[PDB]
Amino acid sequence: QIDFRKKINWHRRYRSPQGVKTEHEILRIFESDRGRIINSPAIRRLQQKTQVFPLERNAAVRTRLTHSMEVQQVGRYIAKEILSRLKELKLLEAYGLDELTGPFESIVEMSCLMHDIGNPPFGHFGEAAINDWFRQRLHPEDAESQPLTDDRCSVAALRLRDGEEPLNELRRKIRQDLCHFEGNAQGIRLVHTLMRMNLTWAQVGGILKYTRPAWWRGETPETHHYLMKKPGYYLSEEAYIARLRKELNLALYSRFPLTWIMEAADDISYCVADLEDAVEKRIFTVEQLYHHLHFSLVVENAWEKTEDQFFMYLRVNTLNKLVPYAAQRFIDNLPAIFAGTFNHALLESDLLKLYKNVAVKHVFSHPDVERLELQGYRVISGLLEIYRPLLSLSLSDFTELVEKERVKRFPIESRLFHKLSTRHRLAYVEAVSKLPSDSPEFPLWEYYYRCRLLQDYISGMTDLYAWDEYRRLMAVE
Amino acid sequence: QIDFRKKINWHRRYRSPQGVKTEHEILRIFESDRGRIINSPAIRRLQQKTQVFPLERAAVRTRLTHSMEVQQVGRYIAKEILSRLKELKLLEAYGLDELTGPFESIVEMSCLMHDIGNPPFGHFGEAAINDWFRQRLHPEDAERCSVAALRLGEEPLNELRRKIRQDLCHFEGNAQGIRLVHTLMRMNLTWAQVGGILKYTRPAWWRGETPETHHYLMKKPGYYLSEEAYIARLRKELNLALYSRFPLTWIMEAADDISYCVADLEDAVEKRIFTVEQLYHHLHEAWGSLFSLVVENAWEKSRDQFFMYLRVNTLNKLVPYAAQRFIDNLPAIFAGTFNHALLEDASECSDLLKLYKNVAVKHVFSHPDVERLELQGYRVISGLLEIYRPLLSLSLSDFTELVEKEKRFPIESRLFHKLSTRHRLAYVEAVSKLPSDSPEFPLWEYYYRCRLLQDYISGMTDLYAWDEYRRLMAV
Ligand SMILES: Nc1nc2c(ncn2[C@@H]2O[C@H](COP(=O)(O)OP(=O)(O)OP(=O)(O)O)[C@@H](O)[C@H]2O)c(=O)[nH]1
Ligand SMILES: Nc1nc2c(ncn2[C@@H]2O[C@H](COP(=O)(O)OP(=O)(O)OP(=O)(O)O)[C@@H](O)[C@H]2O)c(=O)[nH]1
Ligand SMILES: [Mn+2]
Ligand SMILES: [Mn+2]
Repeated sequence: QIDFRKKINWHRRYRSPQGVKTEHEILRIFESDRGRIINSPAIRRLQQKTQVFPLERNAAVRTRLTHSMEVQQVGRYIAKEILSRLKELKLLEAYGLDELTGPFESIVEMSCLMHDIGNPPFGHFGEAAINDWFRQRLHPEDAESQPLTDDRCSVAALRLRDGEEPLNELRRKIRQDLCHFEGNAQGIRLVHTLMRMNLTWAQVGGILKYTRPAWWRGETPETHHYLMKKPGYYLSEEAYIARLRKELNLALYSRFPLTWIMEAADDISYCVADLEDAVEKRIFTVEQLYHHLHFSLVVENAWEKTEDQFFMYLRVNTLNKLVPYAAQRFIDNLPAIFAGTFNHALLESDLLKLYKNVAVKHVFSHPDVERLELQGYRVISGLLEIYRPLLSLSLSDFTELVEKERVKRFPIESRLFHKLSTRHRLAYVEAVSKLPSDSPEFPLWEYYYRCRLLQDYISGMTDLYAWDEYRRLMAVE
Repeated sequence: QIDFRKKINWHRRYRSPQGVKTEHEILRIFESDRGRIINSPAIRRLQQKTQVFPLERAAVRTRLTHSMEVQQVGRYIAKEILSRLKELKLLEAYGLDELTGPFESIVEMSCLMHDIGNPPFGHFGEAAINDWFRQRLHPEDAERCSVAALRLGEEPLNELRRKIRQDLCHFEGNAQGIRLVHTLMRMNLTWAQVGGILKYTRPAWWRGETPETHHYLMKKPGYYLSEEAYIARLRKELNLALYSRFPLTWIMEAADDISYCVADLEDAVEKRIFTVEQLYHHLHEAWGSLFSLVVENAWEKSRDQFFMYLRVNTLNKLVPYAAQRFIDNLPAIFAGTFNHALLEDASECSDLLKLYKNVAVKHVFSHPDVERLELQGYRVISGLLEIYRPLLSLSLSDFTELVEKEKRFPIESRLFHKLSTRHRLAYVEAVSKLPSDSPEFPLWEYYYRCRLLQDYISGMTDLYAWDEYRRLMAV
């Protein structure tokens, strides 16, 4: 049976609120989360990360922040609709939402704002660059089978030792997980291990969009084929997610009920924003666009009601038709959505597919846009190659470097090690300290956390900072 | 007597929603406003406009990130006012039982839009505009003016000259915000939403000494001579007395007062002007009291942890105080006549903020880098104005000819085209309305032509204004 008291969990991991709390008391807990997220540097960093078009000095353009802000509005509208409908259906009290009314819309809003928090500089091409670079170091293709003699993996510790070990399973997991960087998973890593935000279990649940472990090697089960689409969390966060699952009464590979809303909100916001920016950047006129789109109720109607006015009314019409649909879909499939087992999105739609198609054919295909995707990949690929010496080091050597911060045998490695943000470096120390040194899997775990350290640093950079750092360290600035 | 149904007005200026509406129907009206504002280019432009420190390559606050943080304080205050009103059983009594959401939504959007009308280099962009216009049409004399039409034998027409001369030298971001949401952006927001962004009630053209009764509300200019008619309708629509403020503005104001410096001290430590320790010391220098309760308490938890707990403590003391102040003075606040802020001087609470202001003034705003940017900004805007001076130099017939057939004026034409269509349209729209036969027609035209230029400049982002200066300087 459906009881949102069981899902909207107002407890925290560390220094947790306990006891019996008033409707107001619980409200203030969730309002504290809002403050944490809004005043977070991780969120301020988004105004420097780019959405589609590069950041200009004529930049009426959207950034990851302005877009995330617009998604937050869609999410609010959807949640507000789900609740207004549930109230009309007299189900609000029946589902336990009568007192958790505000936290419900607040969780959705903050999950929307945070939905792009772990994306790396250059987005899909920053992801590409990281995975491709790590793939060429520790070949995960080789670990799927039995320990091969020509194991291409360069990391001596991570090479599969010849029919000898179940320790080989850790190697498989480490090799695959490190080649499966995903912004979604990095977001969980970031909110927990890195930013140490200490959000409520319910708030963290909302940003777990996928349930596939990064290290996953097989083909996802038919039952959860959709929820396991992309990796949702890393091998480092395995334990955290395992508690989150317990705290939110989630089955294995089940999603948090509210995530379907943030997802739907994201689906609506996807292109419409970027077509508005394409007209601004002058790729085409509002007229030219109306032609490529060429349904009557949304697009034609908005054209009749010039530049800002068309998009203001395209957005309105789109929302006024899609928001109620998503809200209805959610209520209609609430049993499965509640269990976290529902294997579809709220909009599984043709109107959105139309916007996607026009944007793909005439905006994401633009030479300027495709030349930043090429450049971005070069930058991140370069950056990784610059810090390669840290991963090249032996455990004893790297350990020595972490201990007496400045080492004389390694001048370059020391200097590069200091470049890494203290927040990430701390997380390494903290994680590696927890492991038992005597353990045979200790060197395997250390290398994993050392790689994770580097991935954390790079993904943590803003688009511009990564570009600068590349040019500075290339000795061209 | 206090009935928020009368103040939370969900009607629009153009193609207005009409009739009897469900709680849900009214909700969707106010949610449409949110969408309009959030997806507005005027709001996206804020991430390019600077709050204190220059825009670097990143963790620093821009006008947008700050406005976003104010929005949170405003939400917290409004949410408190409503939780308290509910406990007092007054929610139904004040008509707020159904307008519960629009109440917190109006506060939130008025917070995001406080700063929207601010020109490129803030108080220095304001400075540059007013000083430039002051040296053209001397308003001191109307209580030297180069504009032949605007120079004062006799005439009551002279009163328009006085109004035009003072109004043009009294550019204010707050007033520009009203101009921008109405005439320029043409956002078609609800009357209630517009009410929330009218922070001051003084007409820009005002020359006298503000009446003692409204001395505070008339602190700075709240609206221009061009928006006179608009405000007159807004006043009617929101049942506001002359020079009275919208009830909810006191909340956005209080939210703004709290957010003021704390943000910038956090950024000063980031930019490495001082250490958290150095800061704790200067705060001590400036003063079991509120001080121990907020600052000392936050330092103990830490020795980001310091600022996280400074913010929390500050808010947990100030938010309920503001909420209480608002409920306590609700009759006057509702009438719009209340002549104080929610956190006014006397209070120990106000003194905590004054402390943050003092530390930031002495060690942050006084920073050479900060001051360099201020000097530079003034130079840019001053320069930019001087670049477009030829448009204001033109005779009415000549300028009119230019607006019509978009040859004798190559430079003026080209400069006229540089002006954003949105502002140029607003000029045409405004000047078209005026009766040509009228003797005050040339006076009105010049006013709108000047307003056109002020709109263009203030409309620029910090960076765009800097670029445009260097481009037009042929560098
Ligand atoms: N430059 C560029 N941008 C794109 C392209 N396709 C989509 N986008 C934009 O980039 C984003 C890509 O969306 P997703 O792939 O869903 O990104 P995401 O939501 O973080 O990924 P998921 O969370 O896994 O869905 C969208 O928000 C679009 O604005 C493309 O081919 N090129
Ligand atoms: N660079 C700089 N920034 C300052 C200084 N004093 C204040 N600020 C910043 O400017 C912001 C706004 O200051 P105000 O001009 O008083 O307020 P406002 O938001 O423009 O609105 P009103 O007071 O209603 O006109 C503060 O929150 C600070 O971030 C200063 O001397 N230099
Ligand atoms: Mn997105
Ligand atoms: Mn301010």
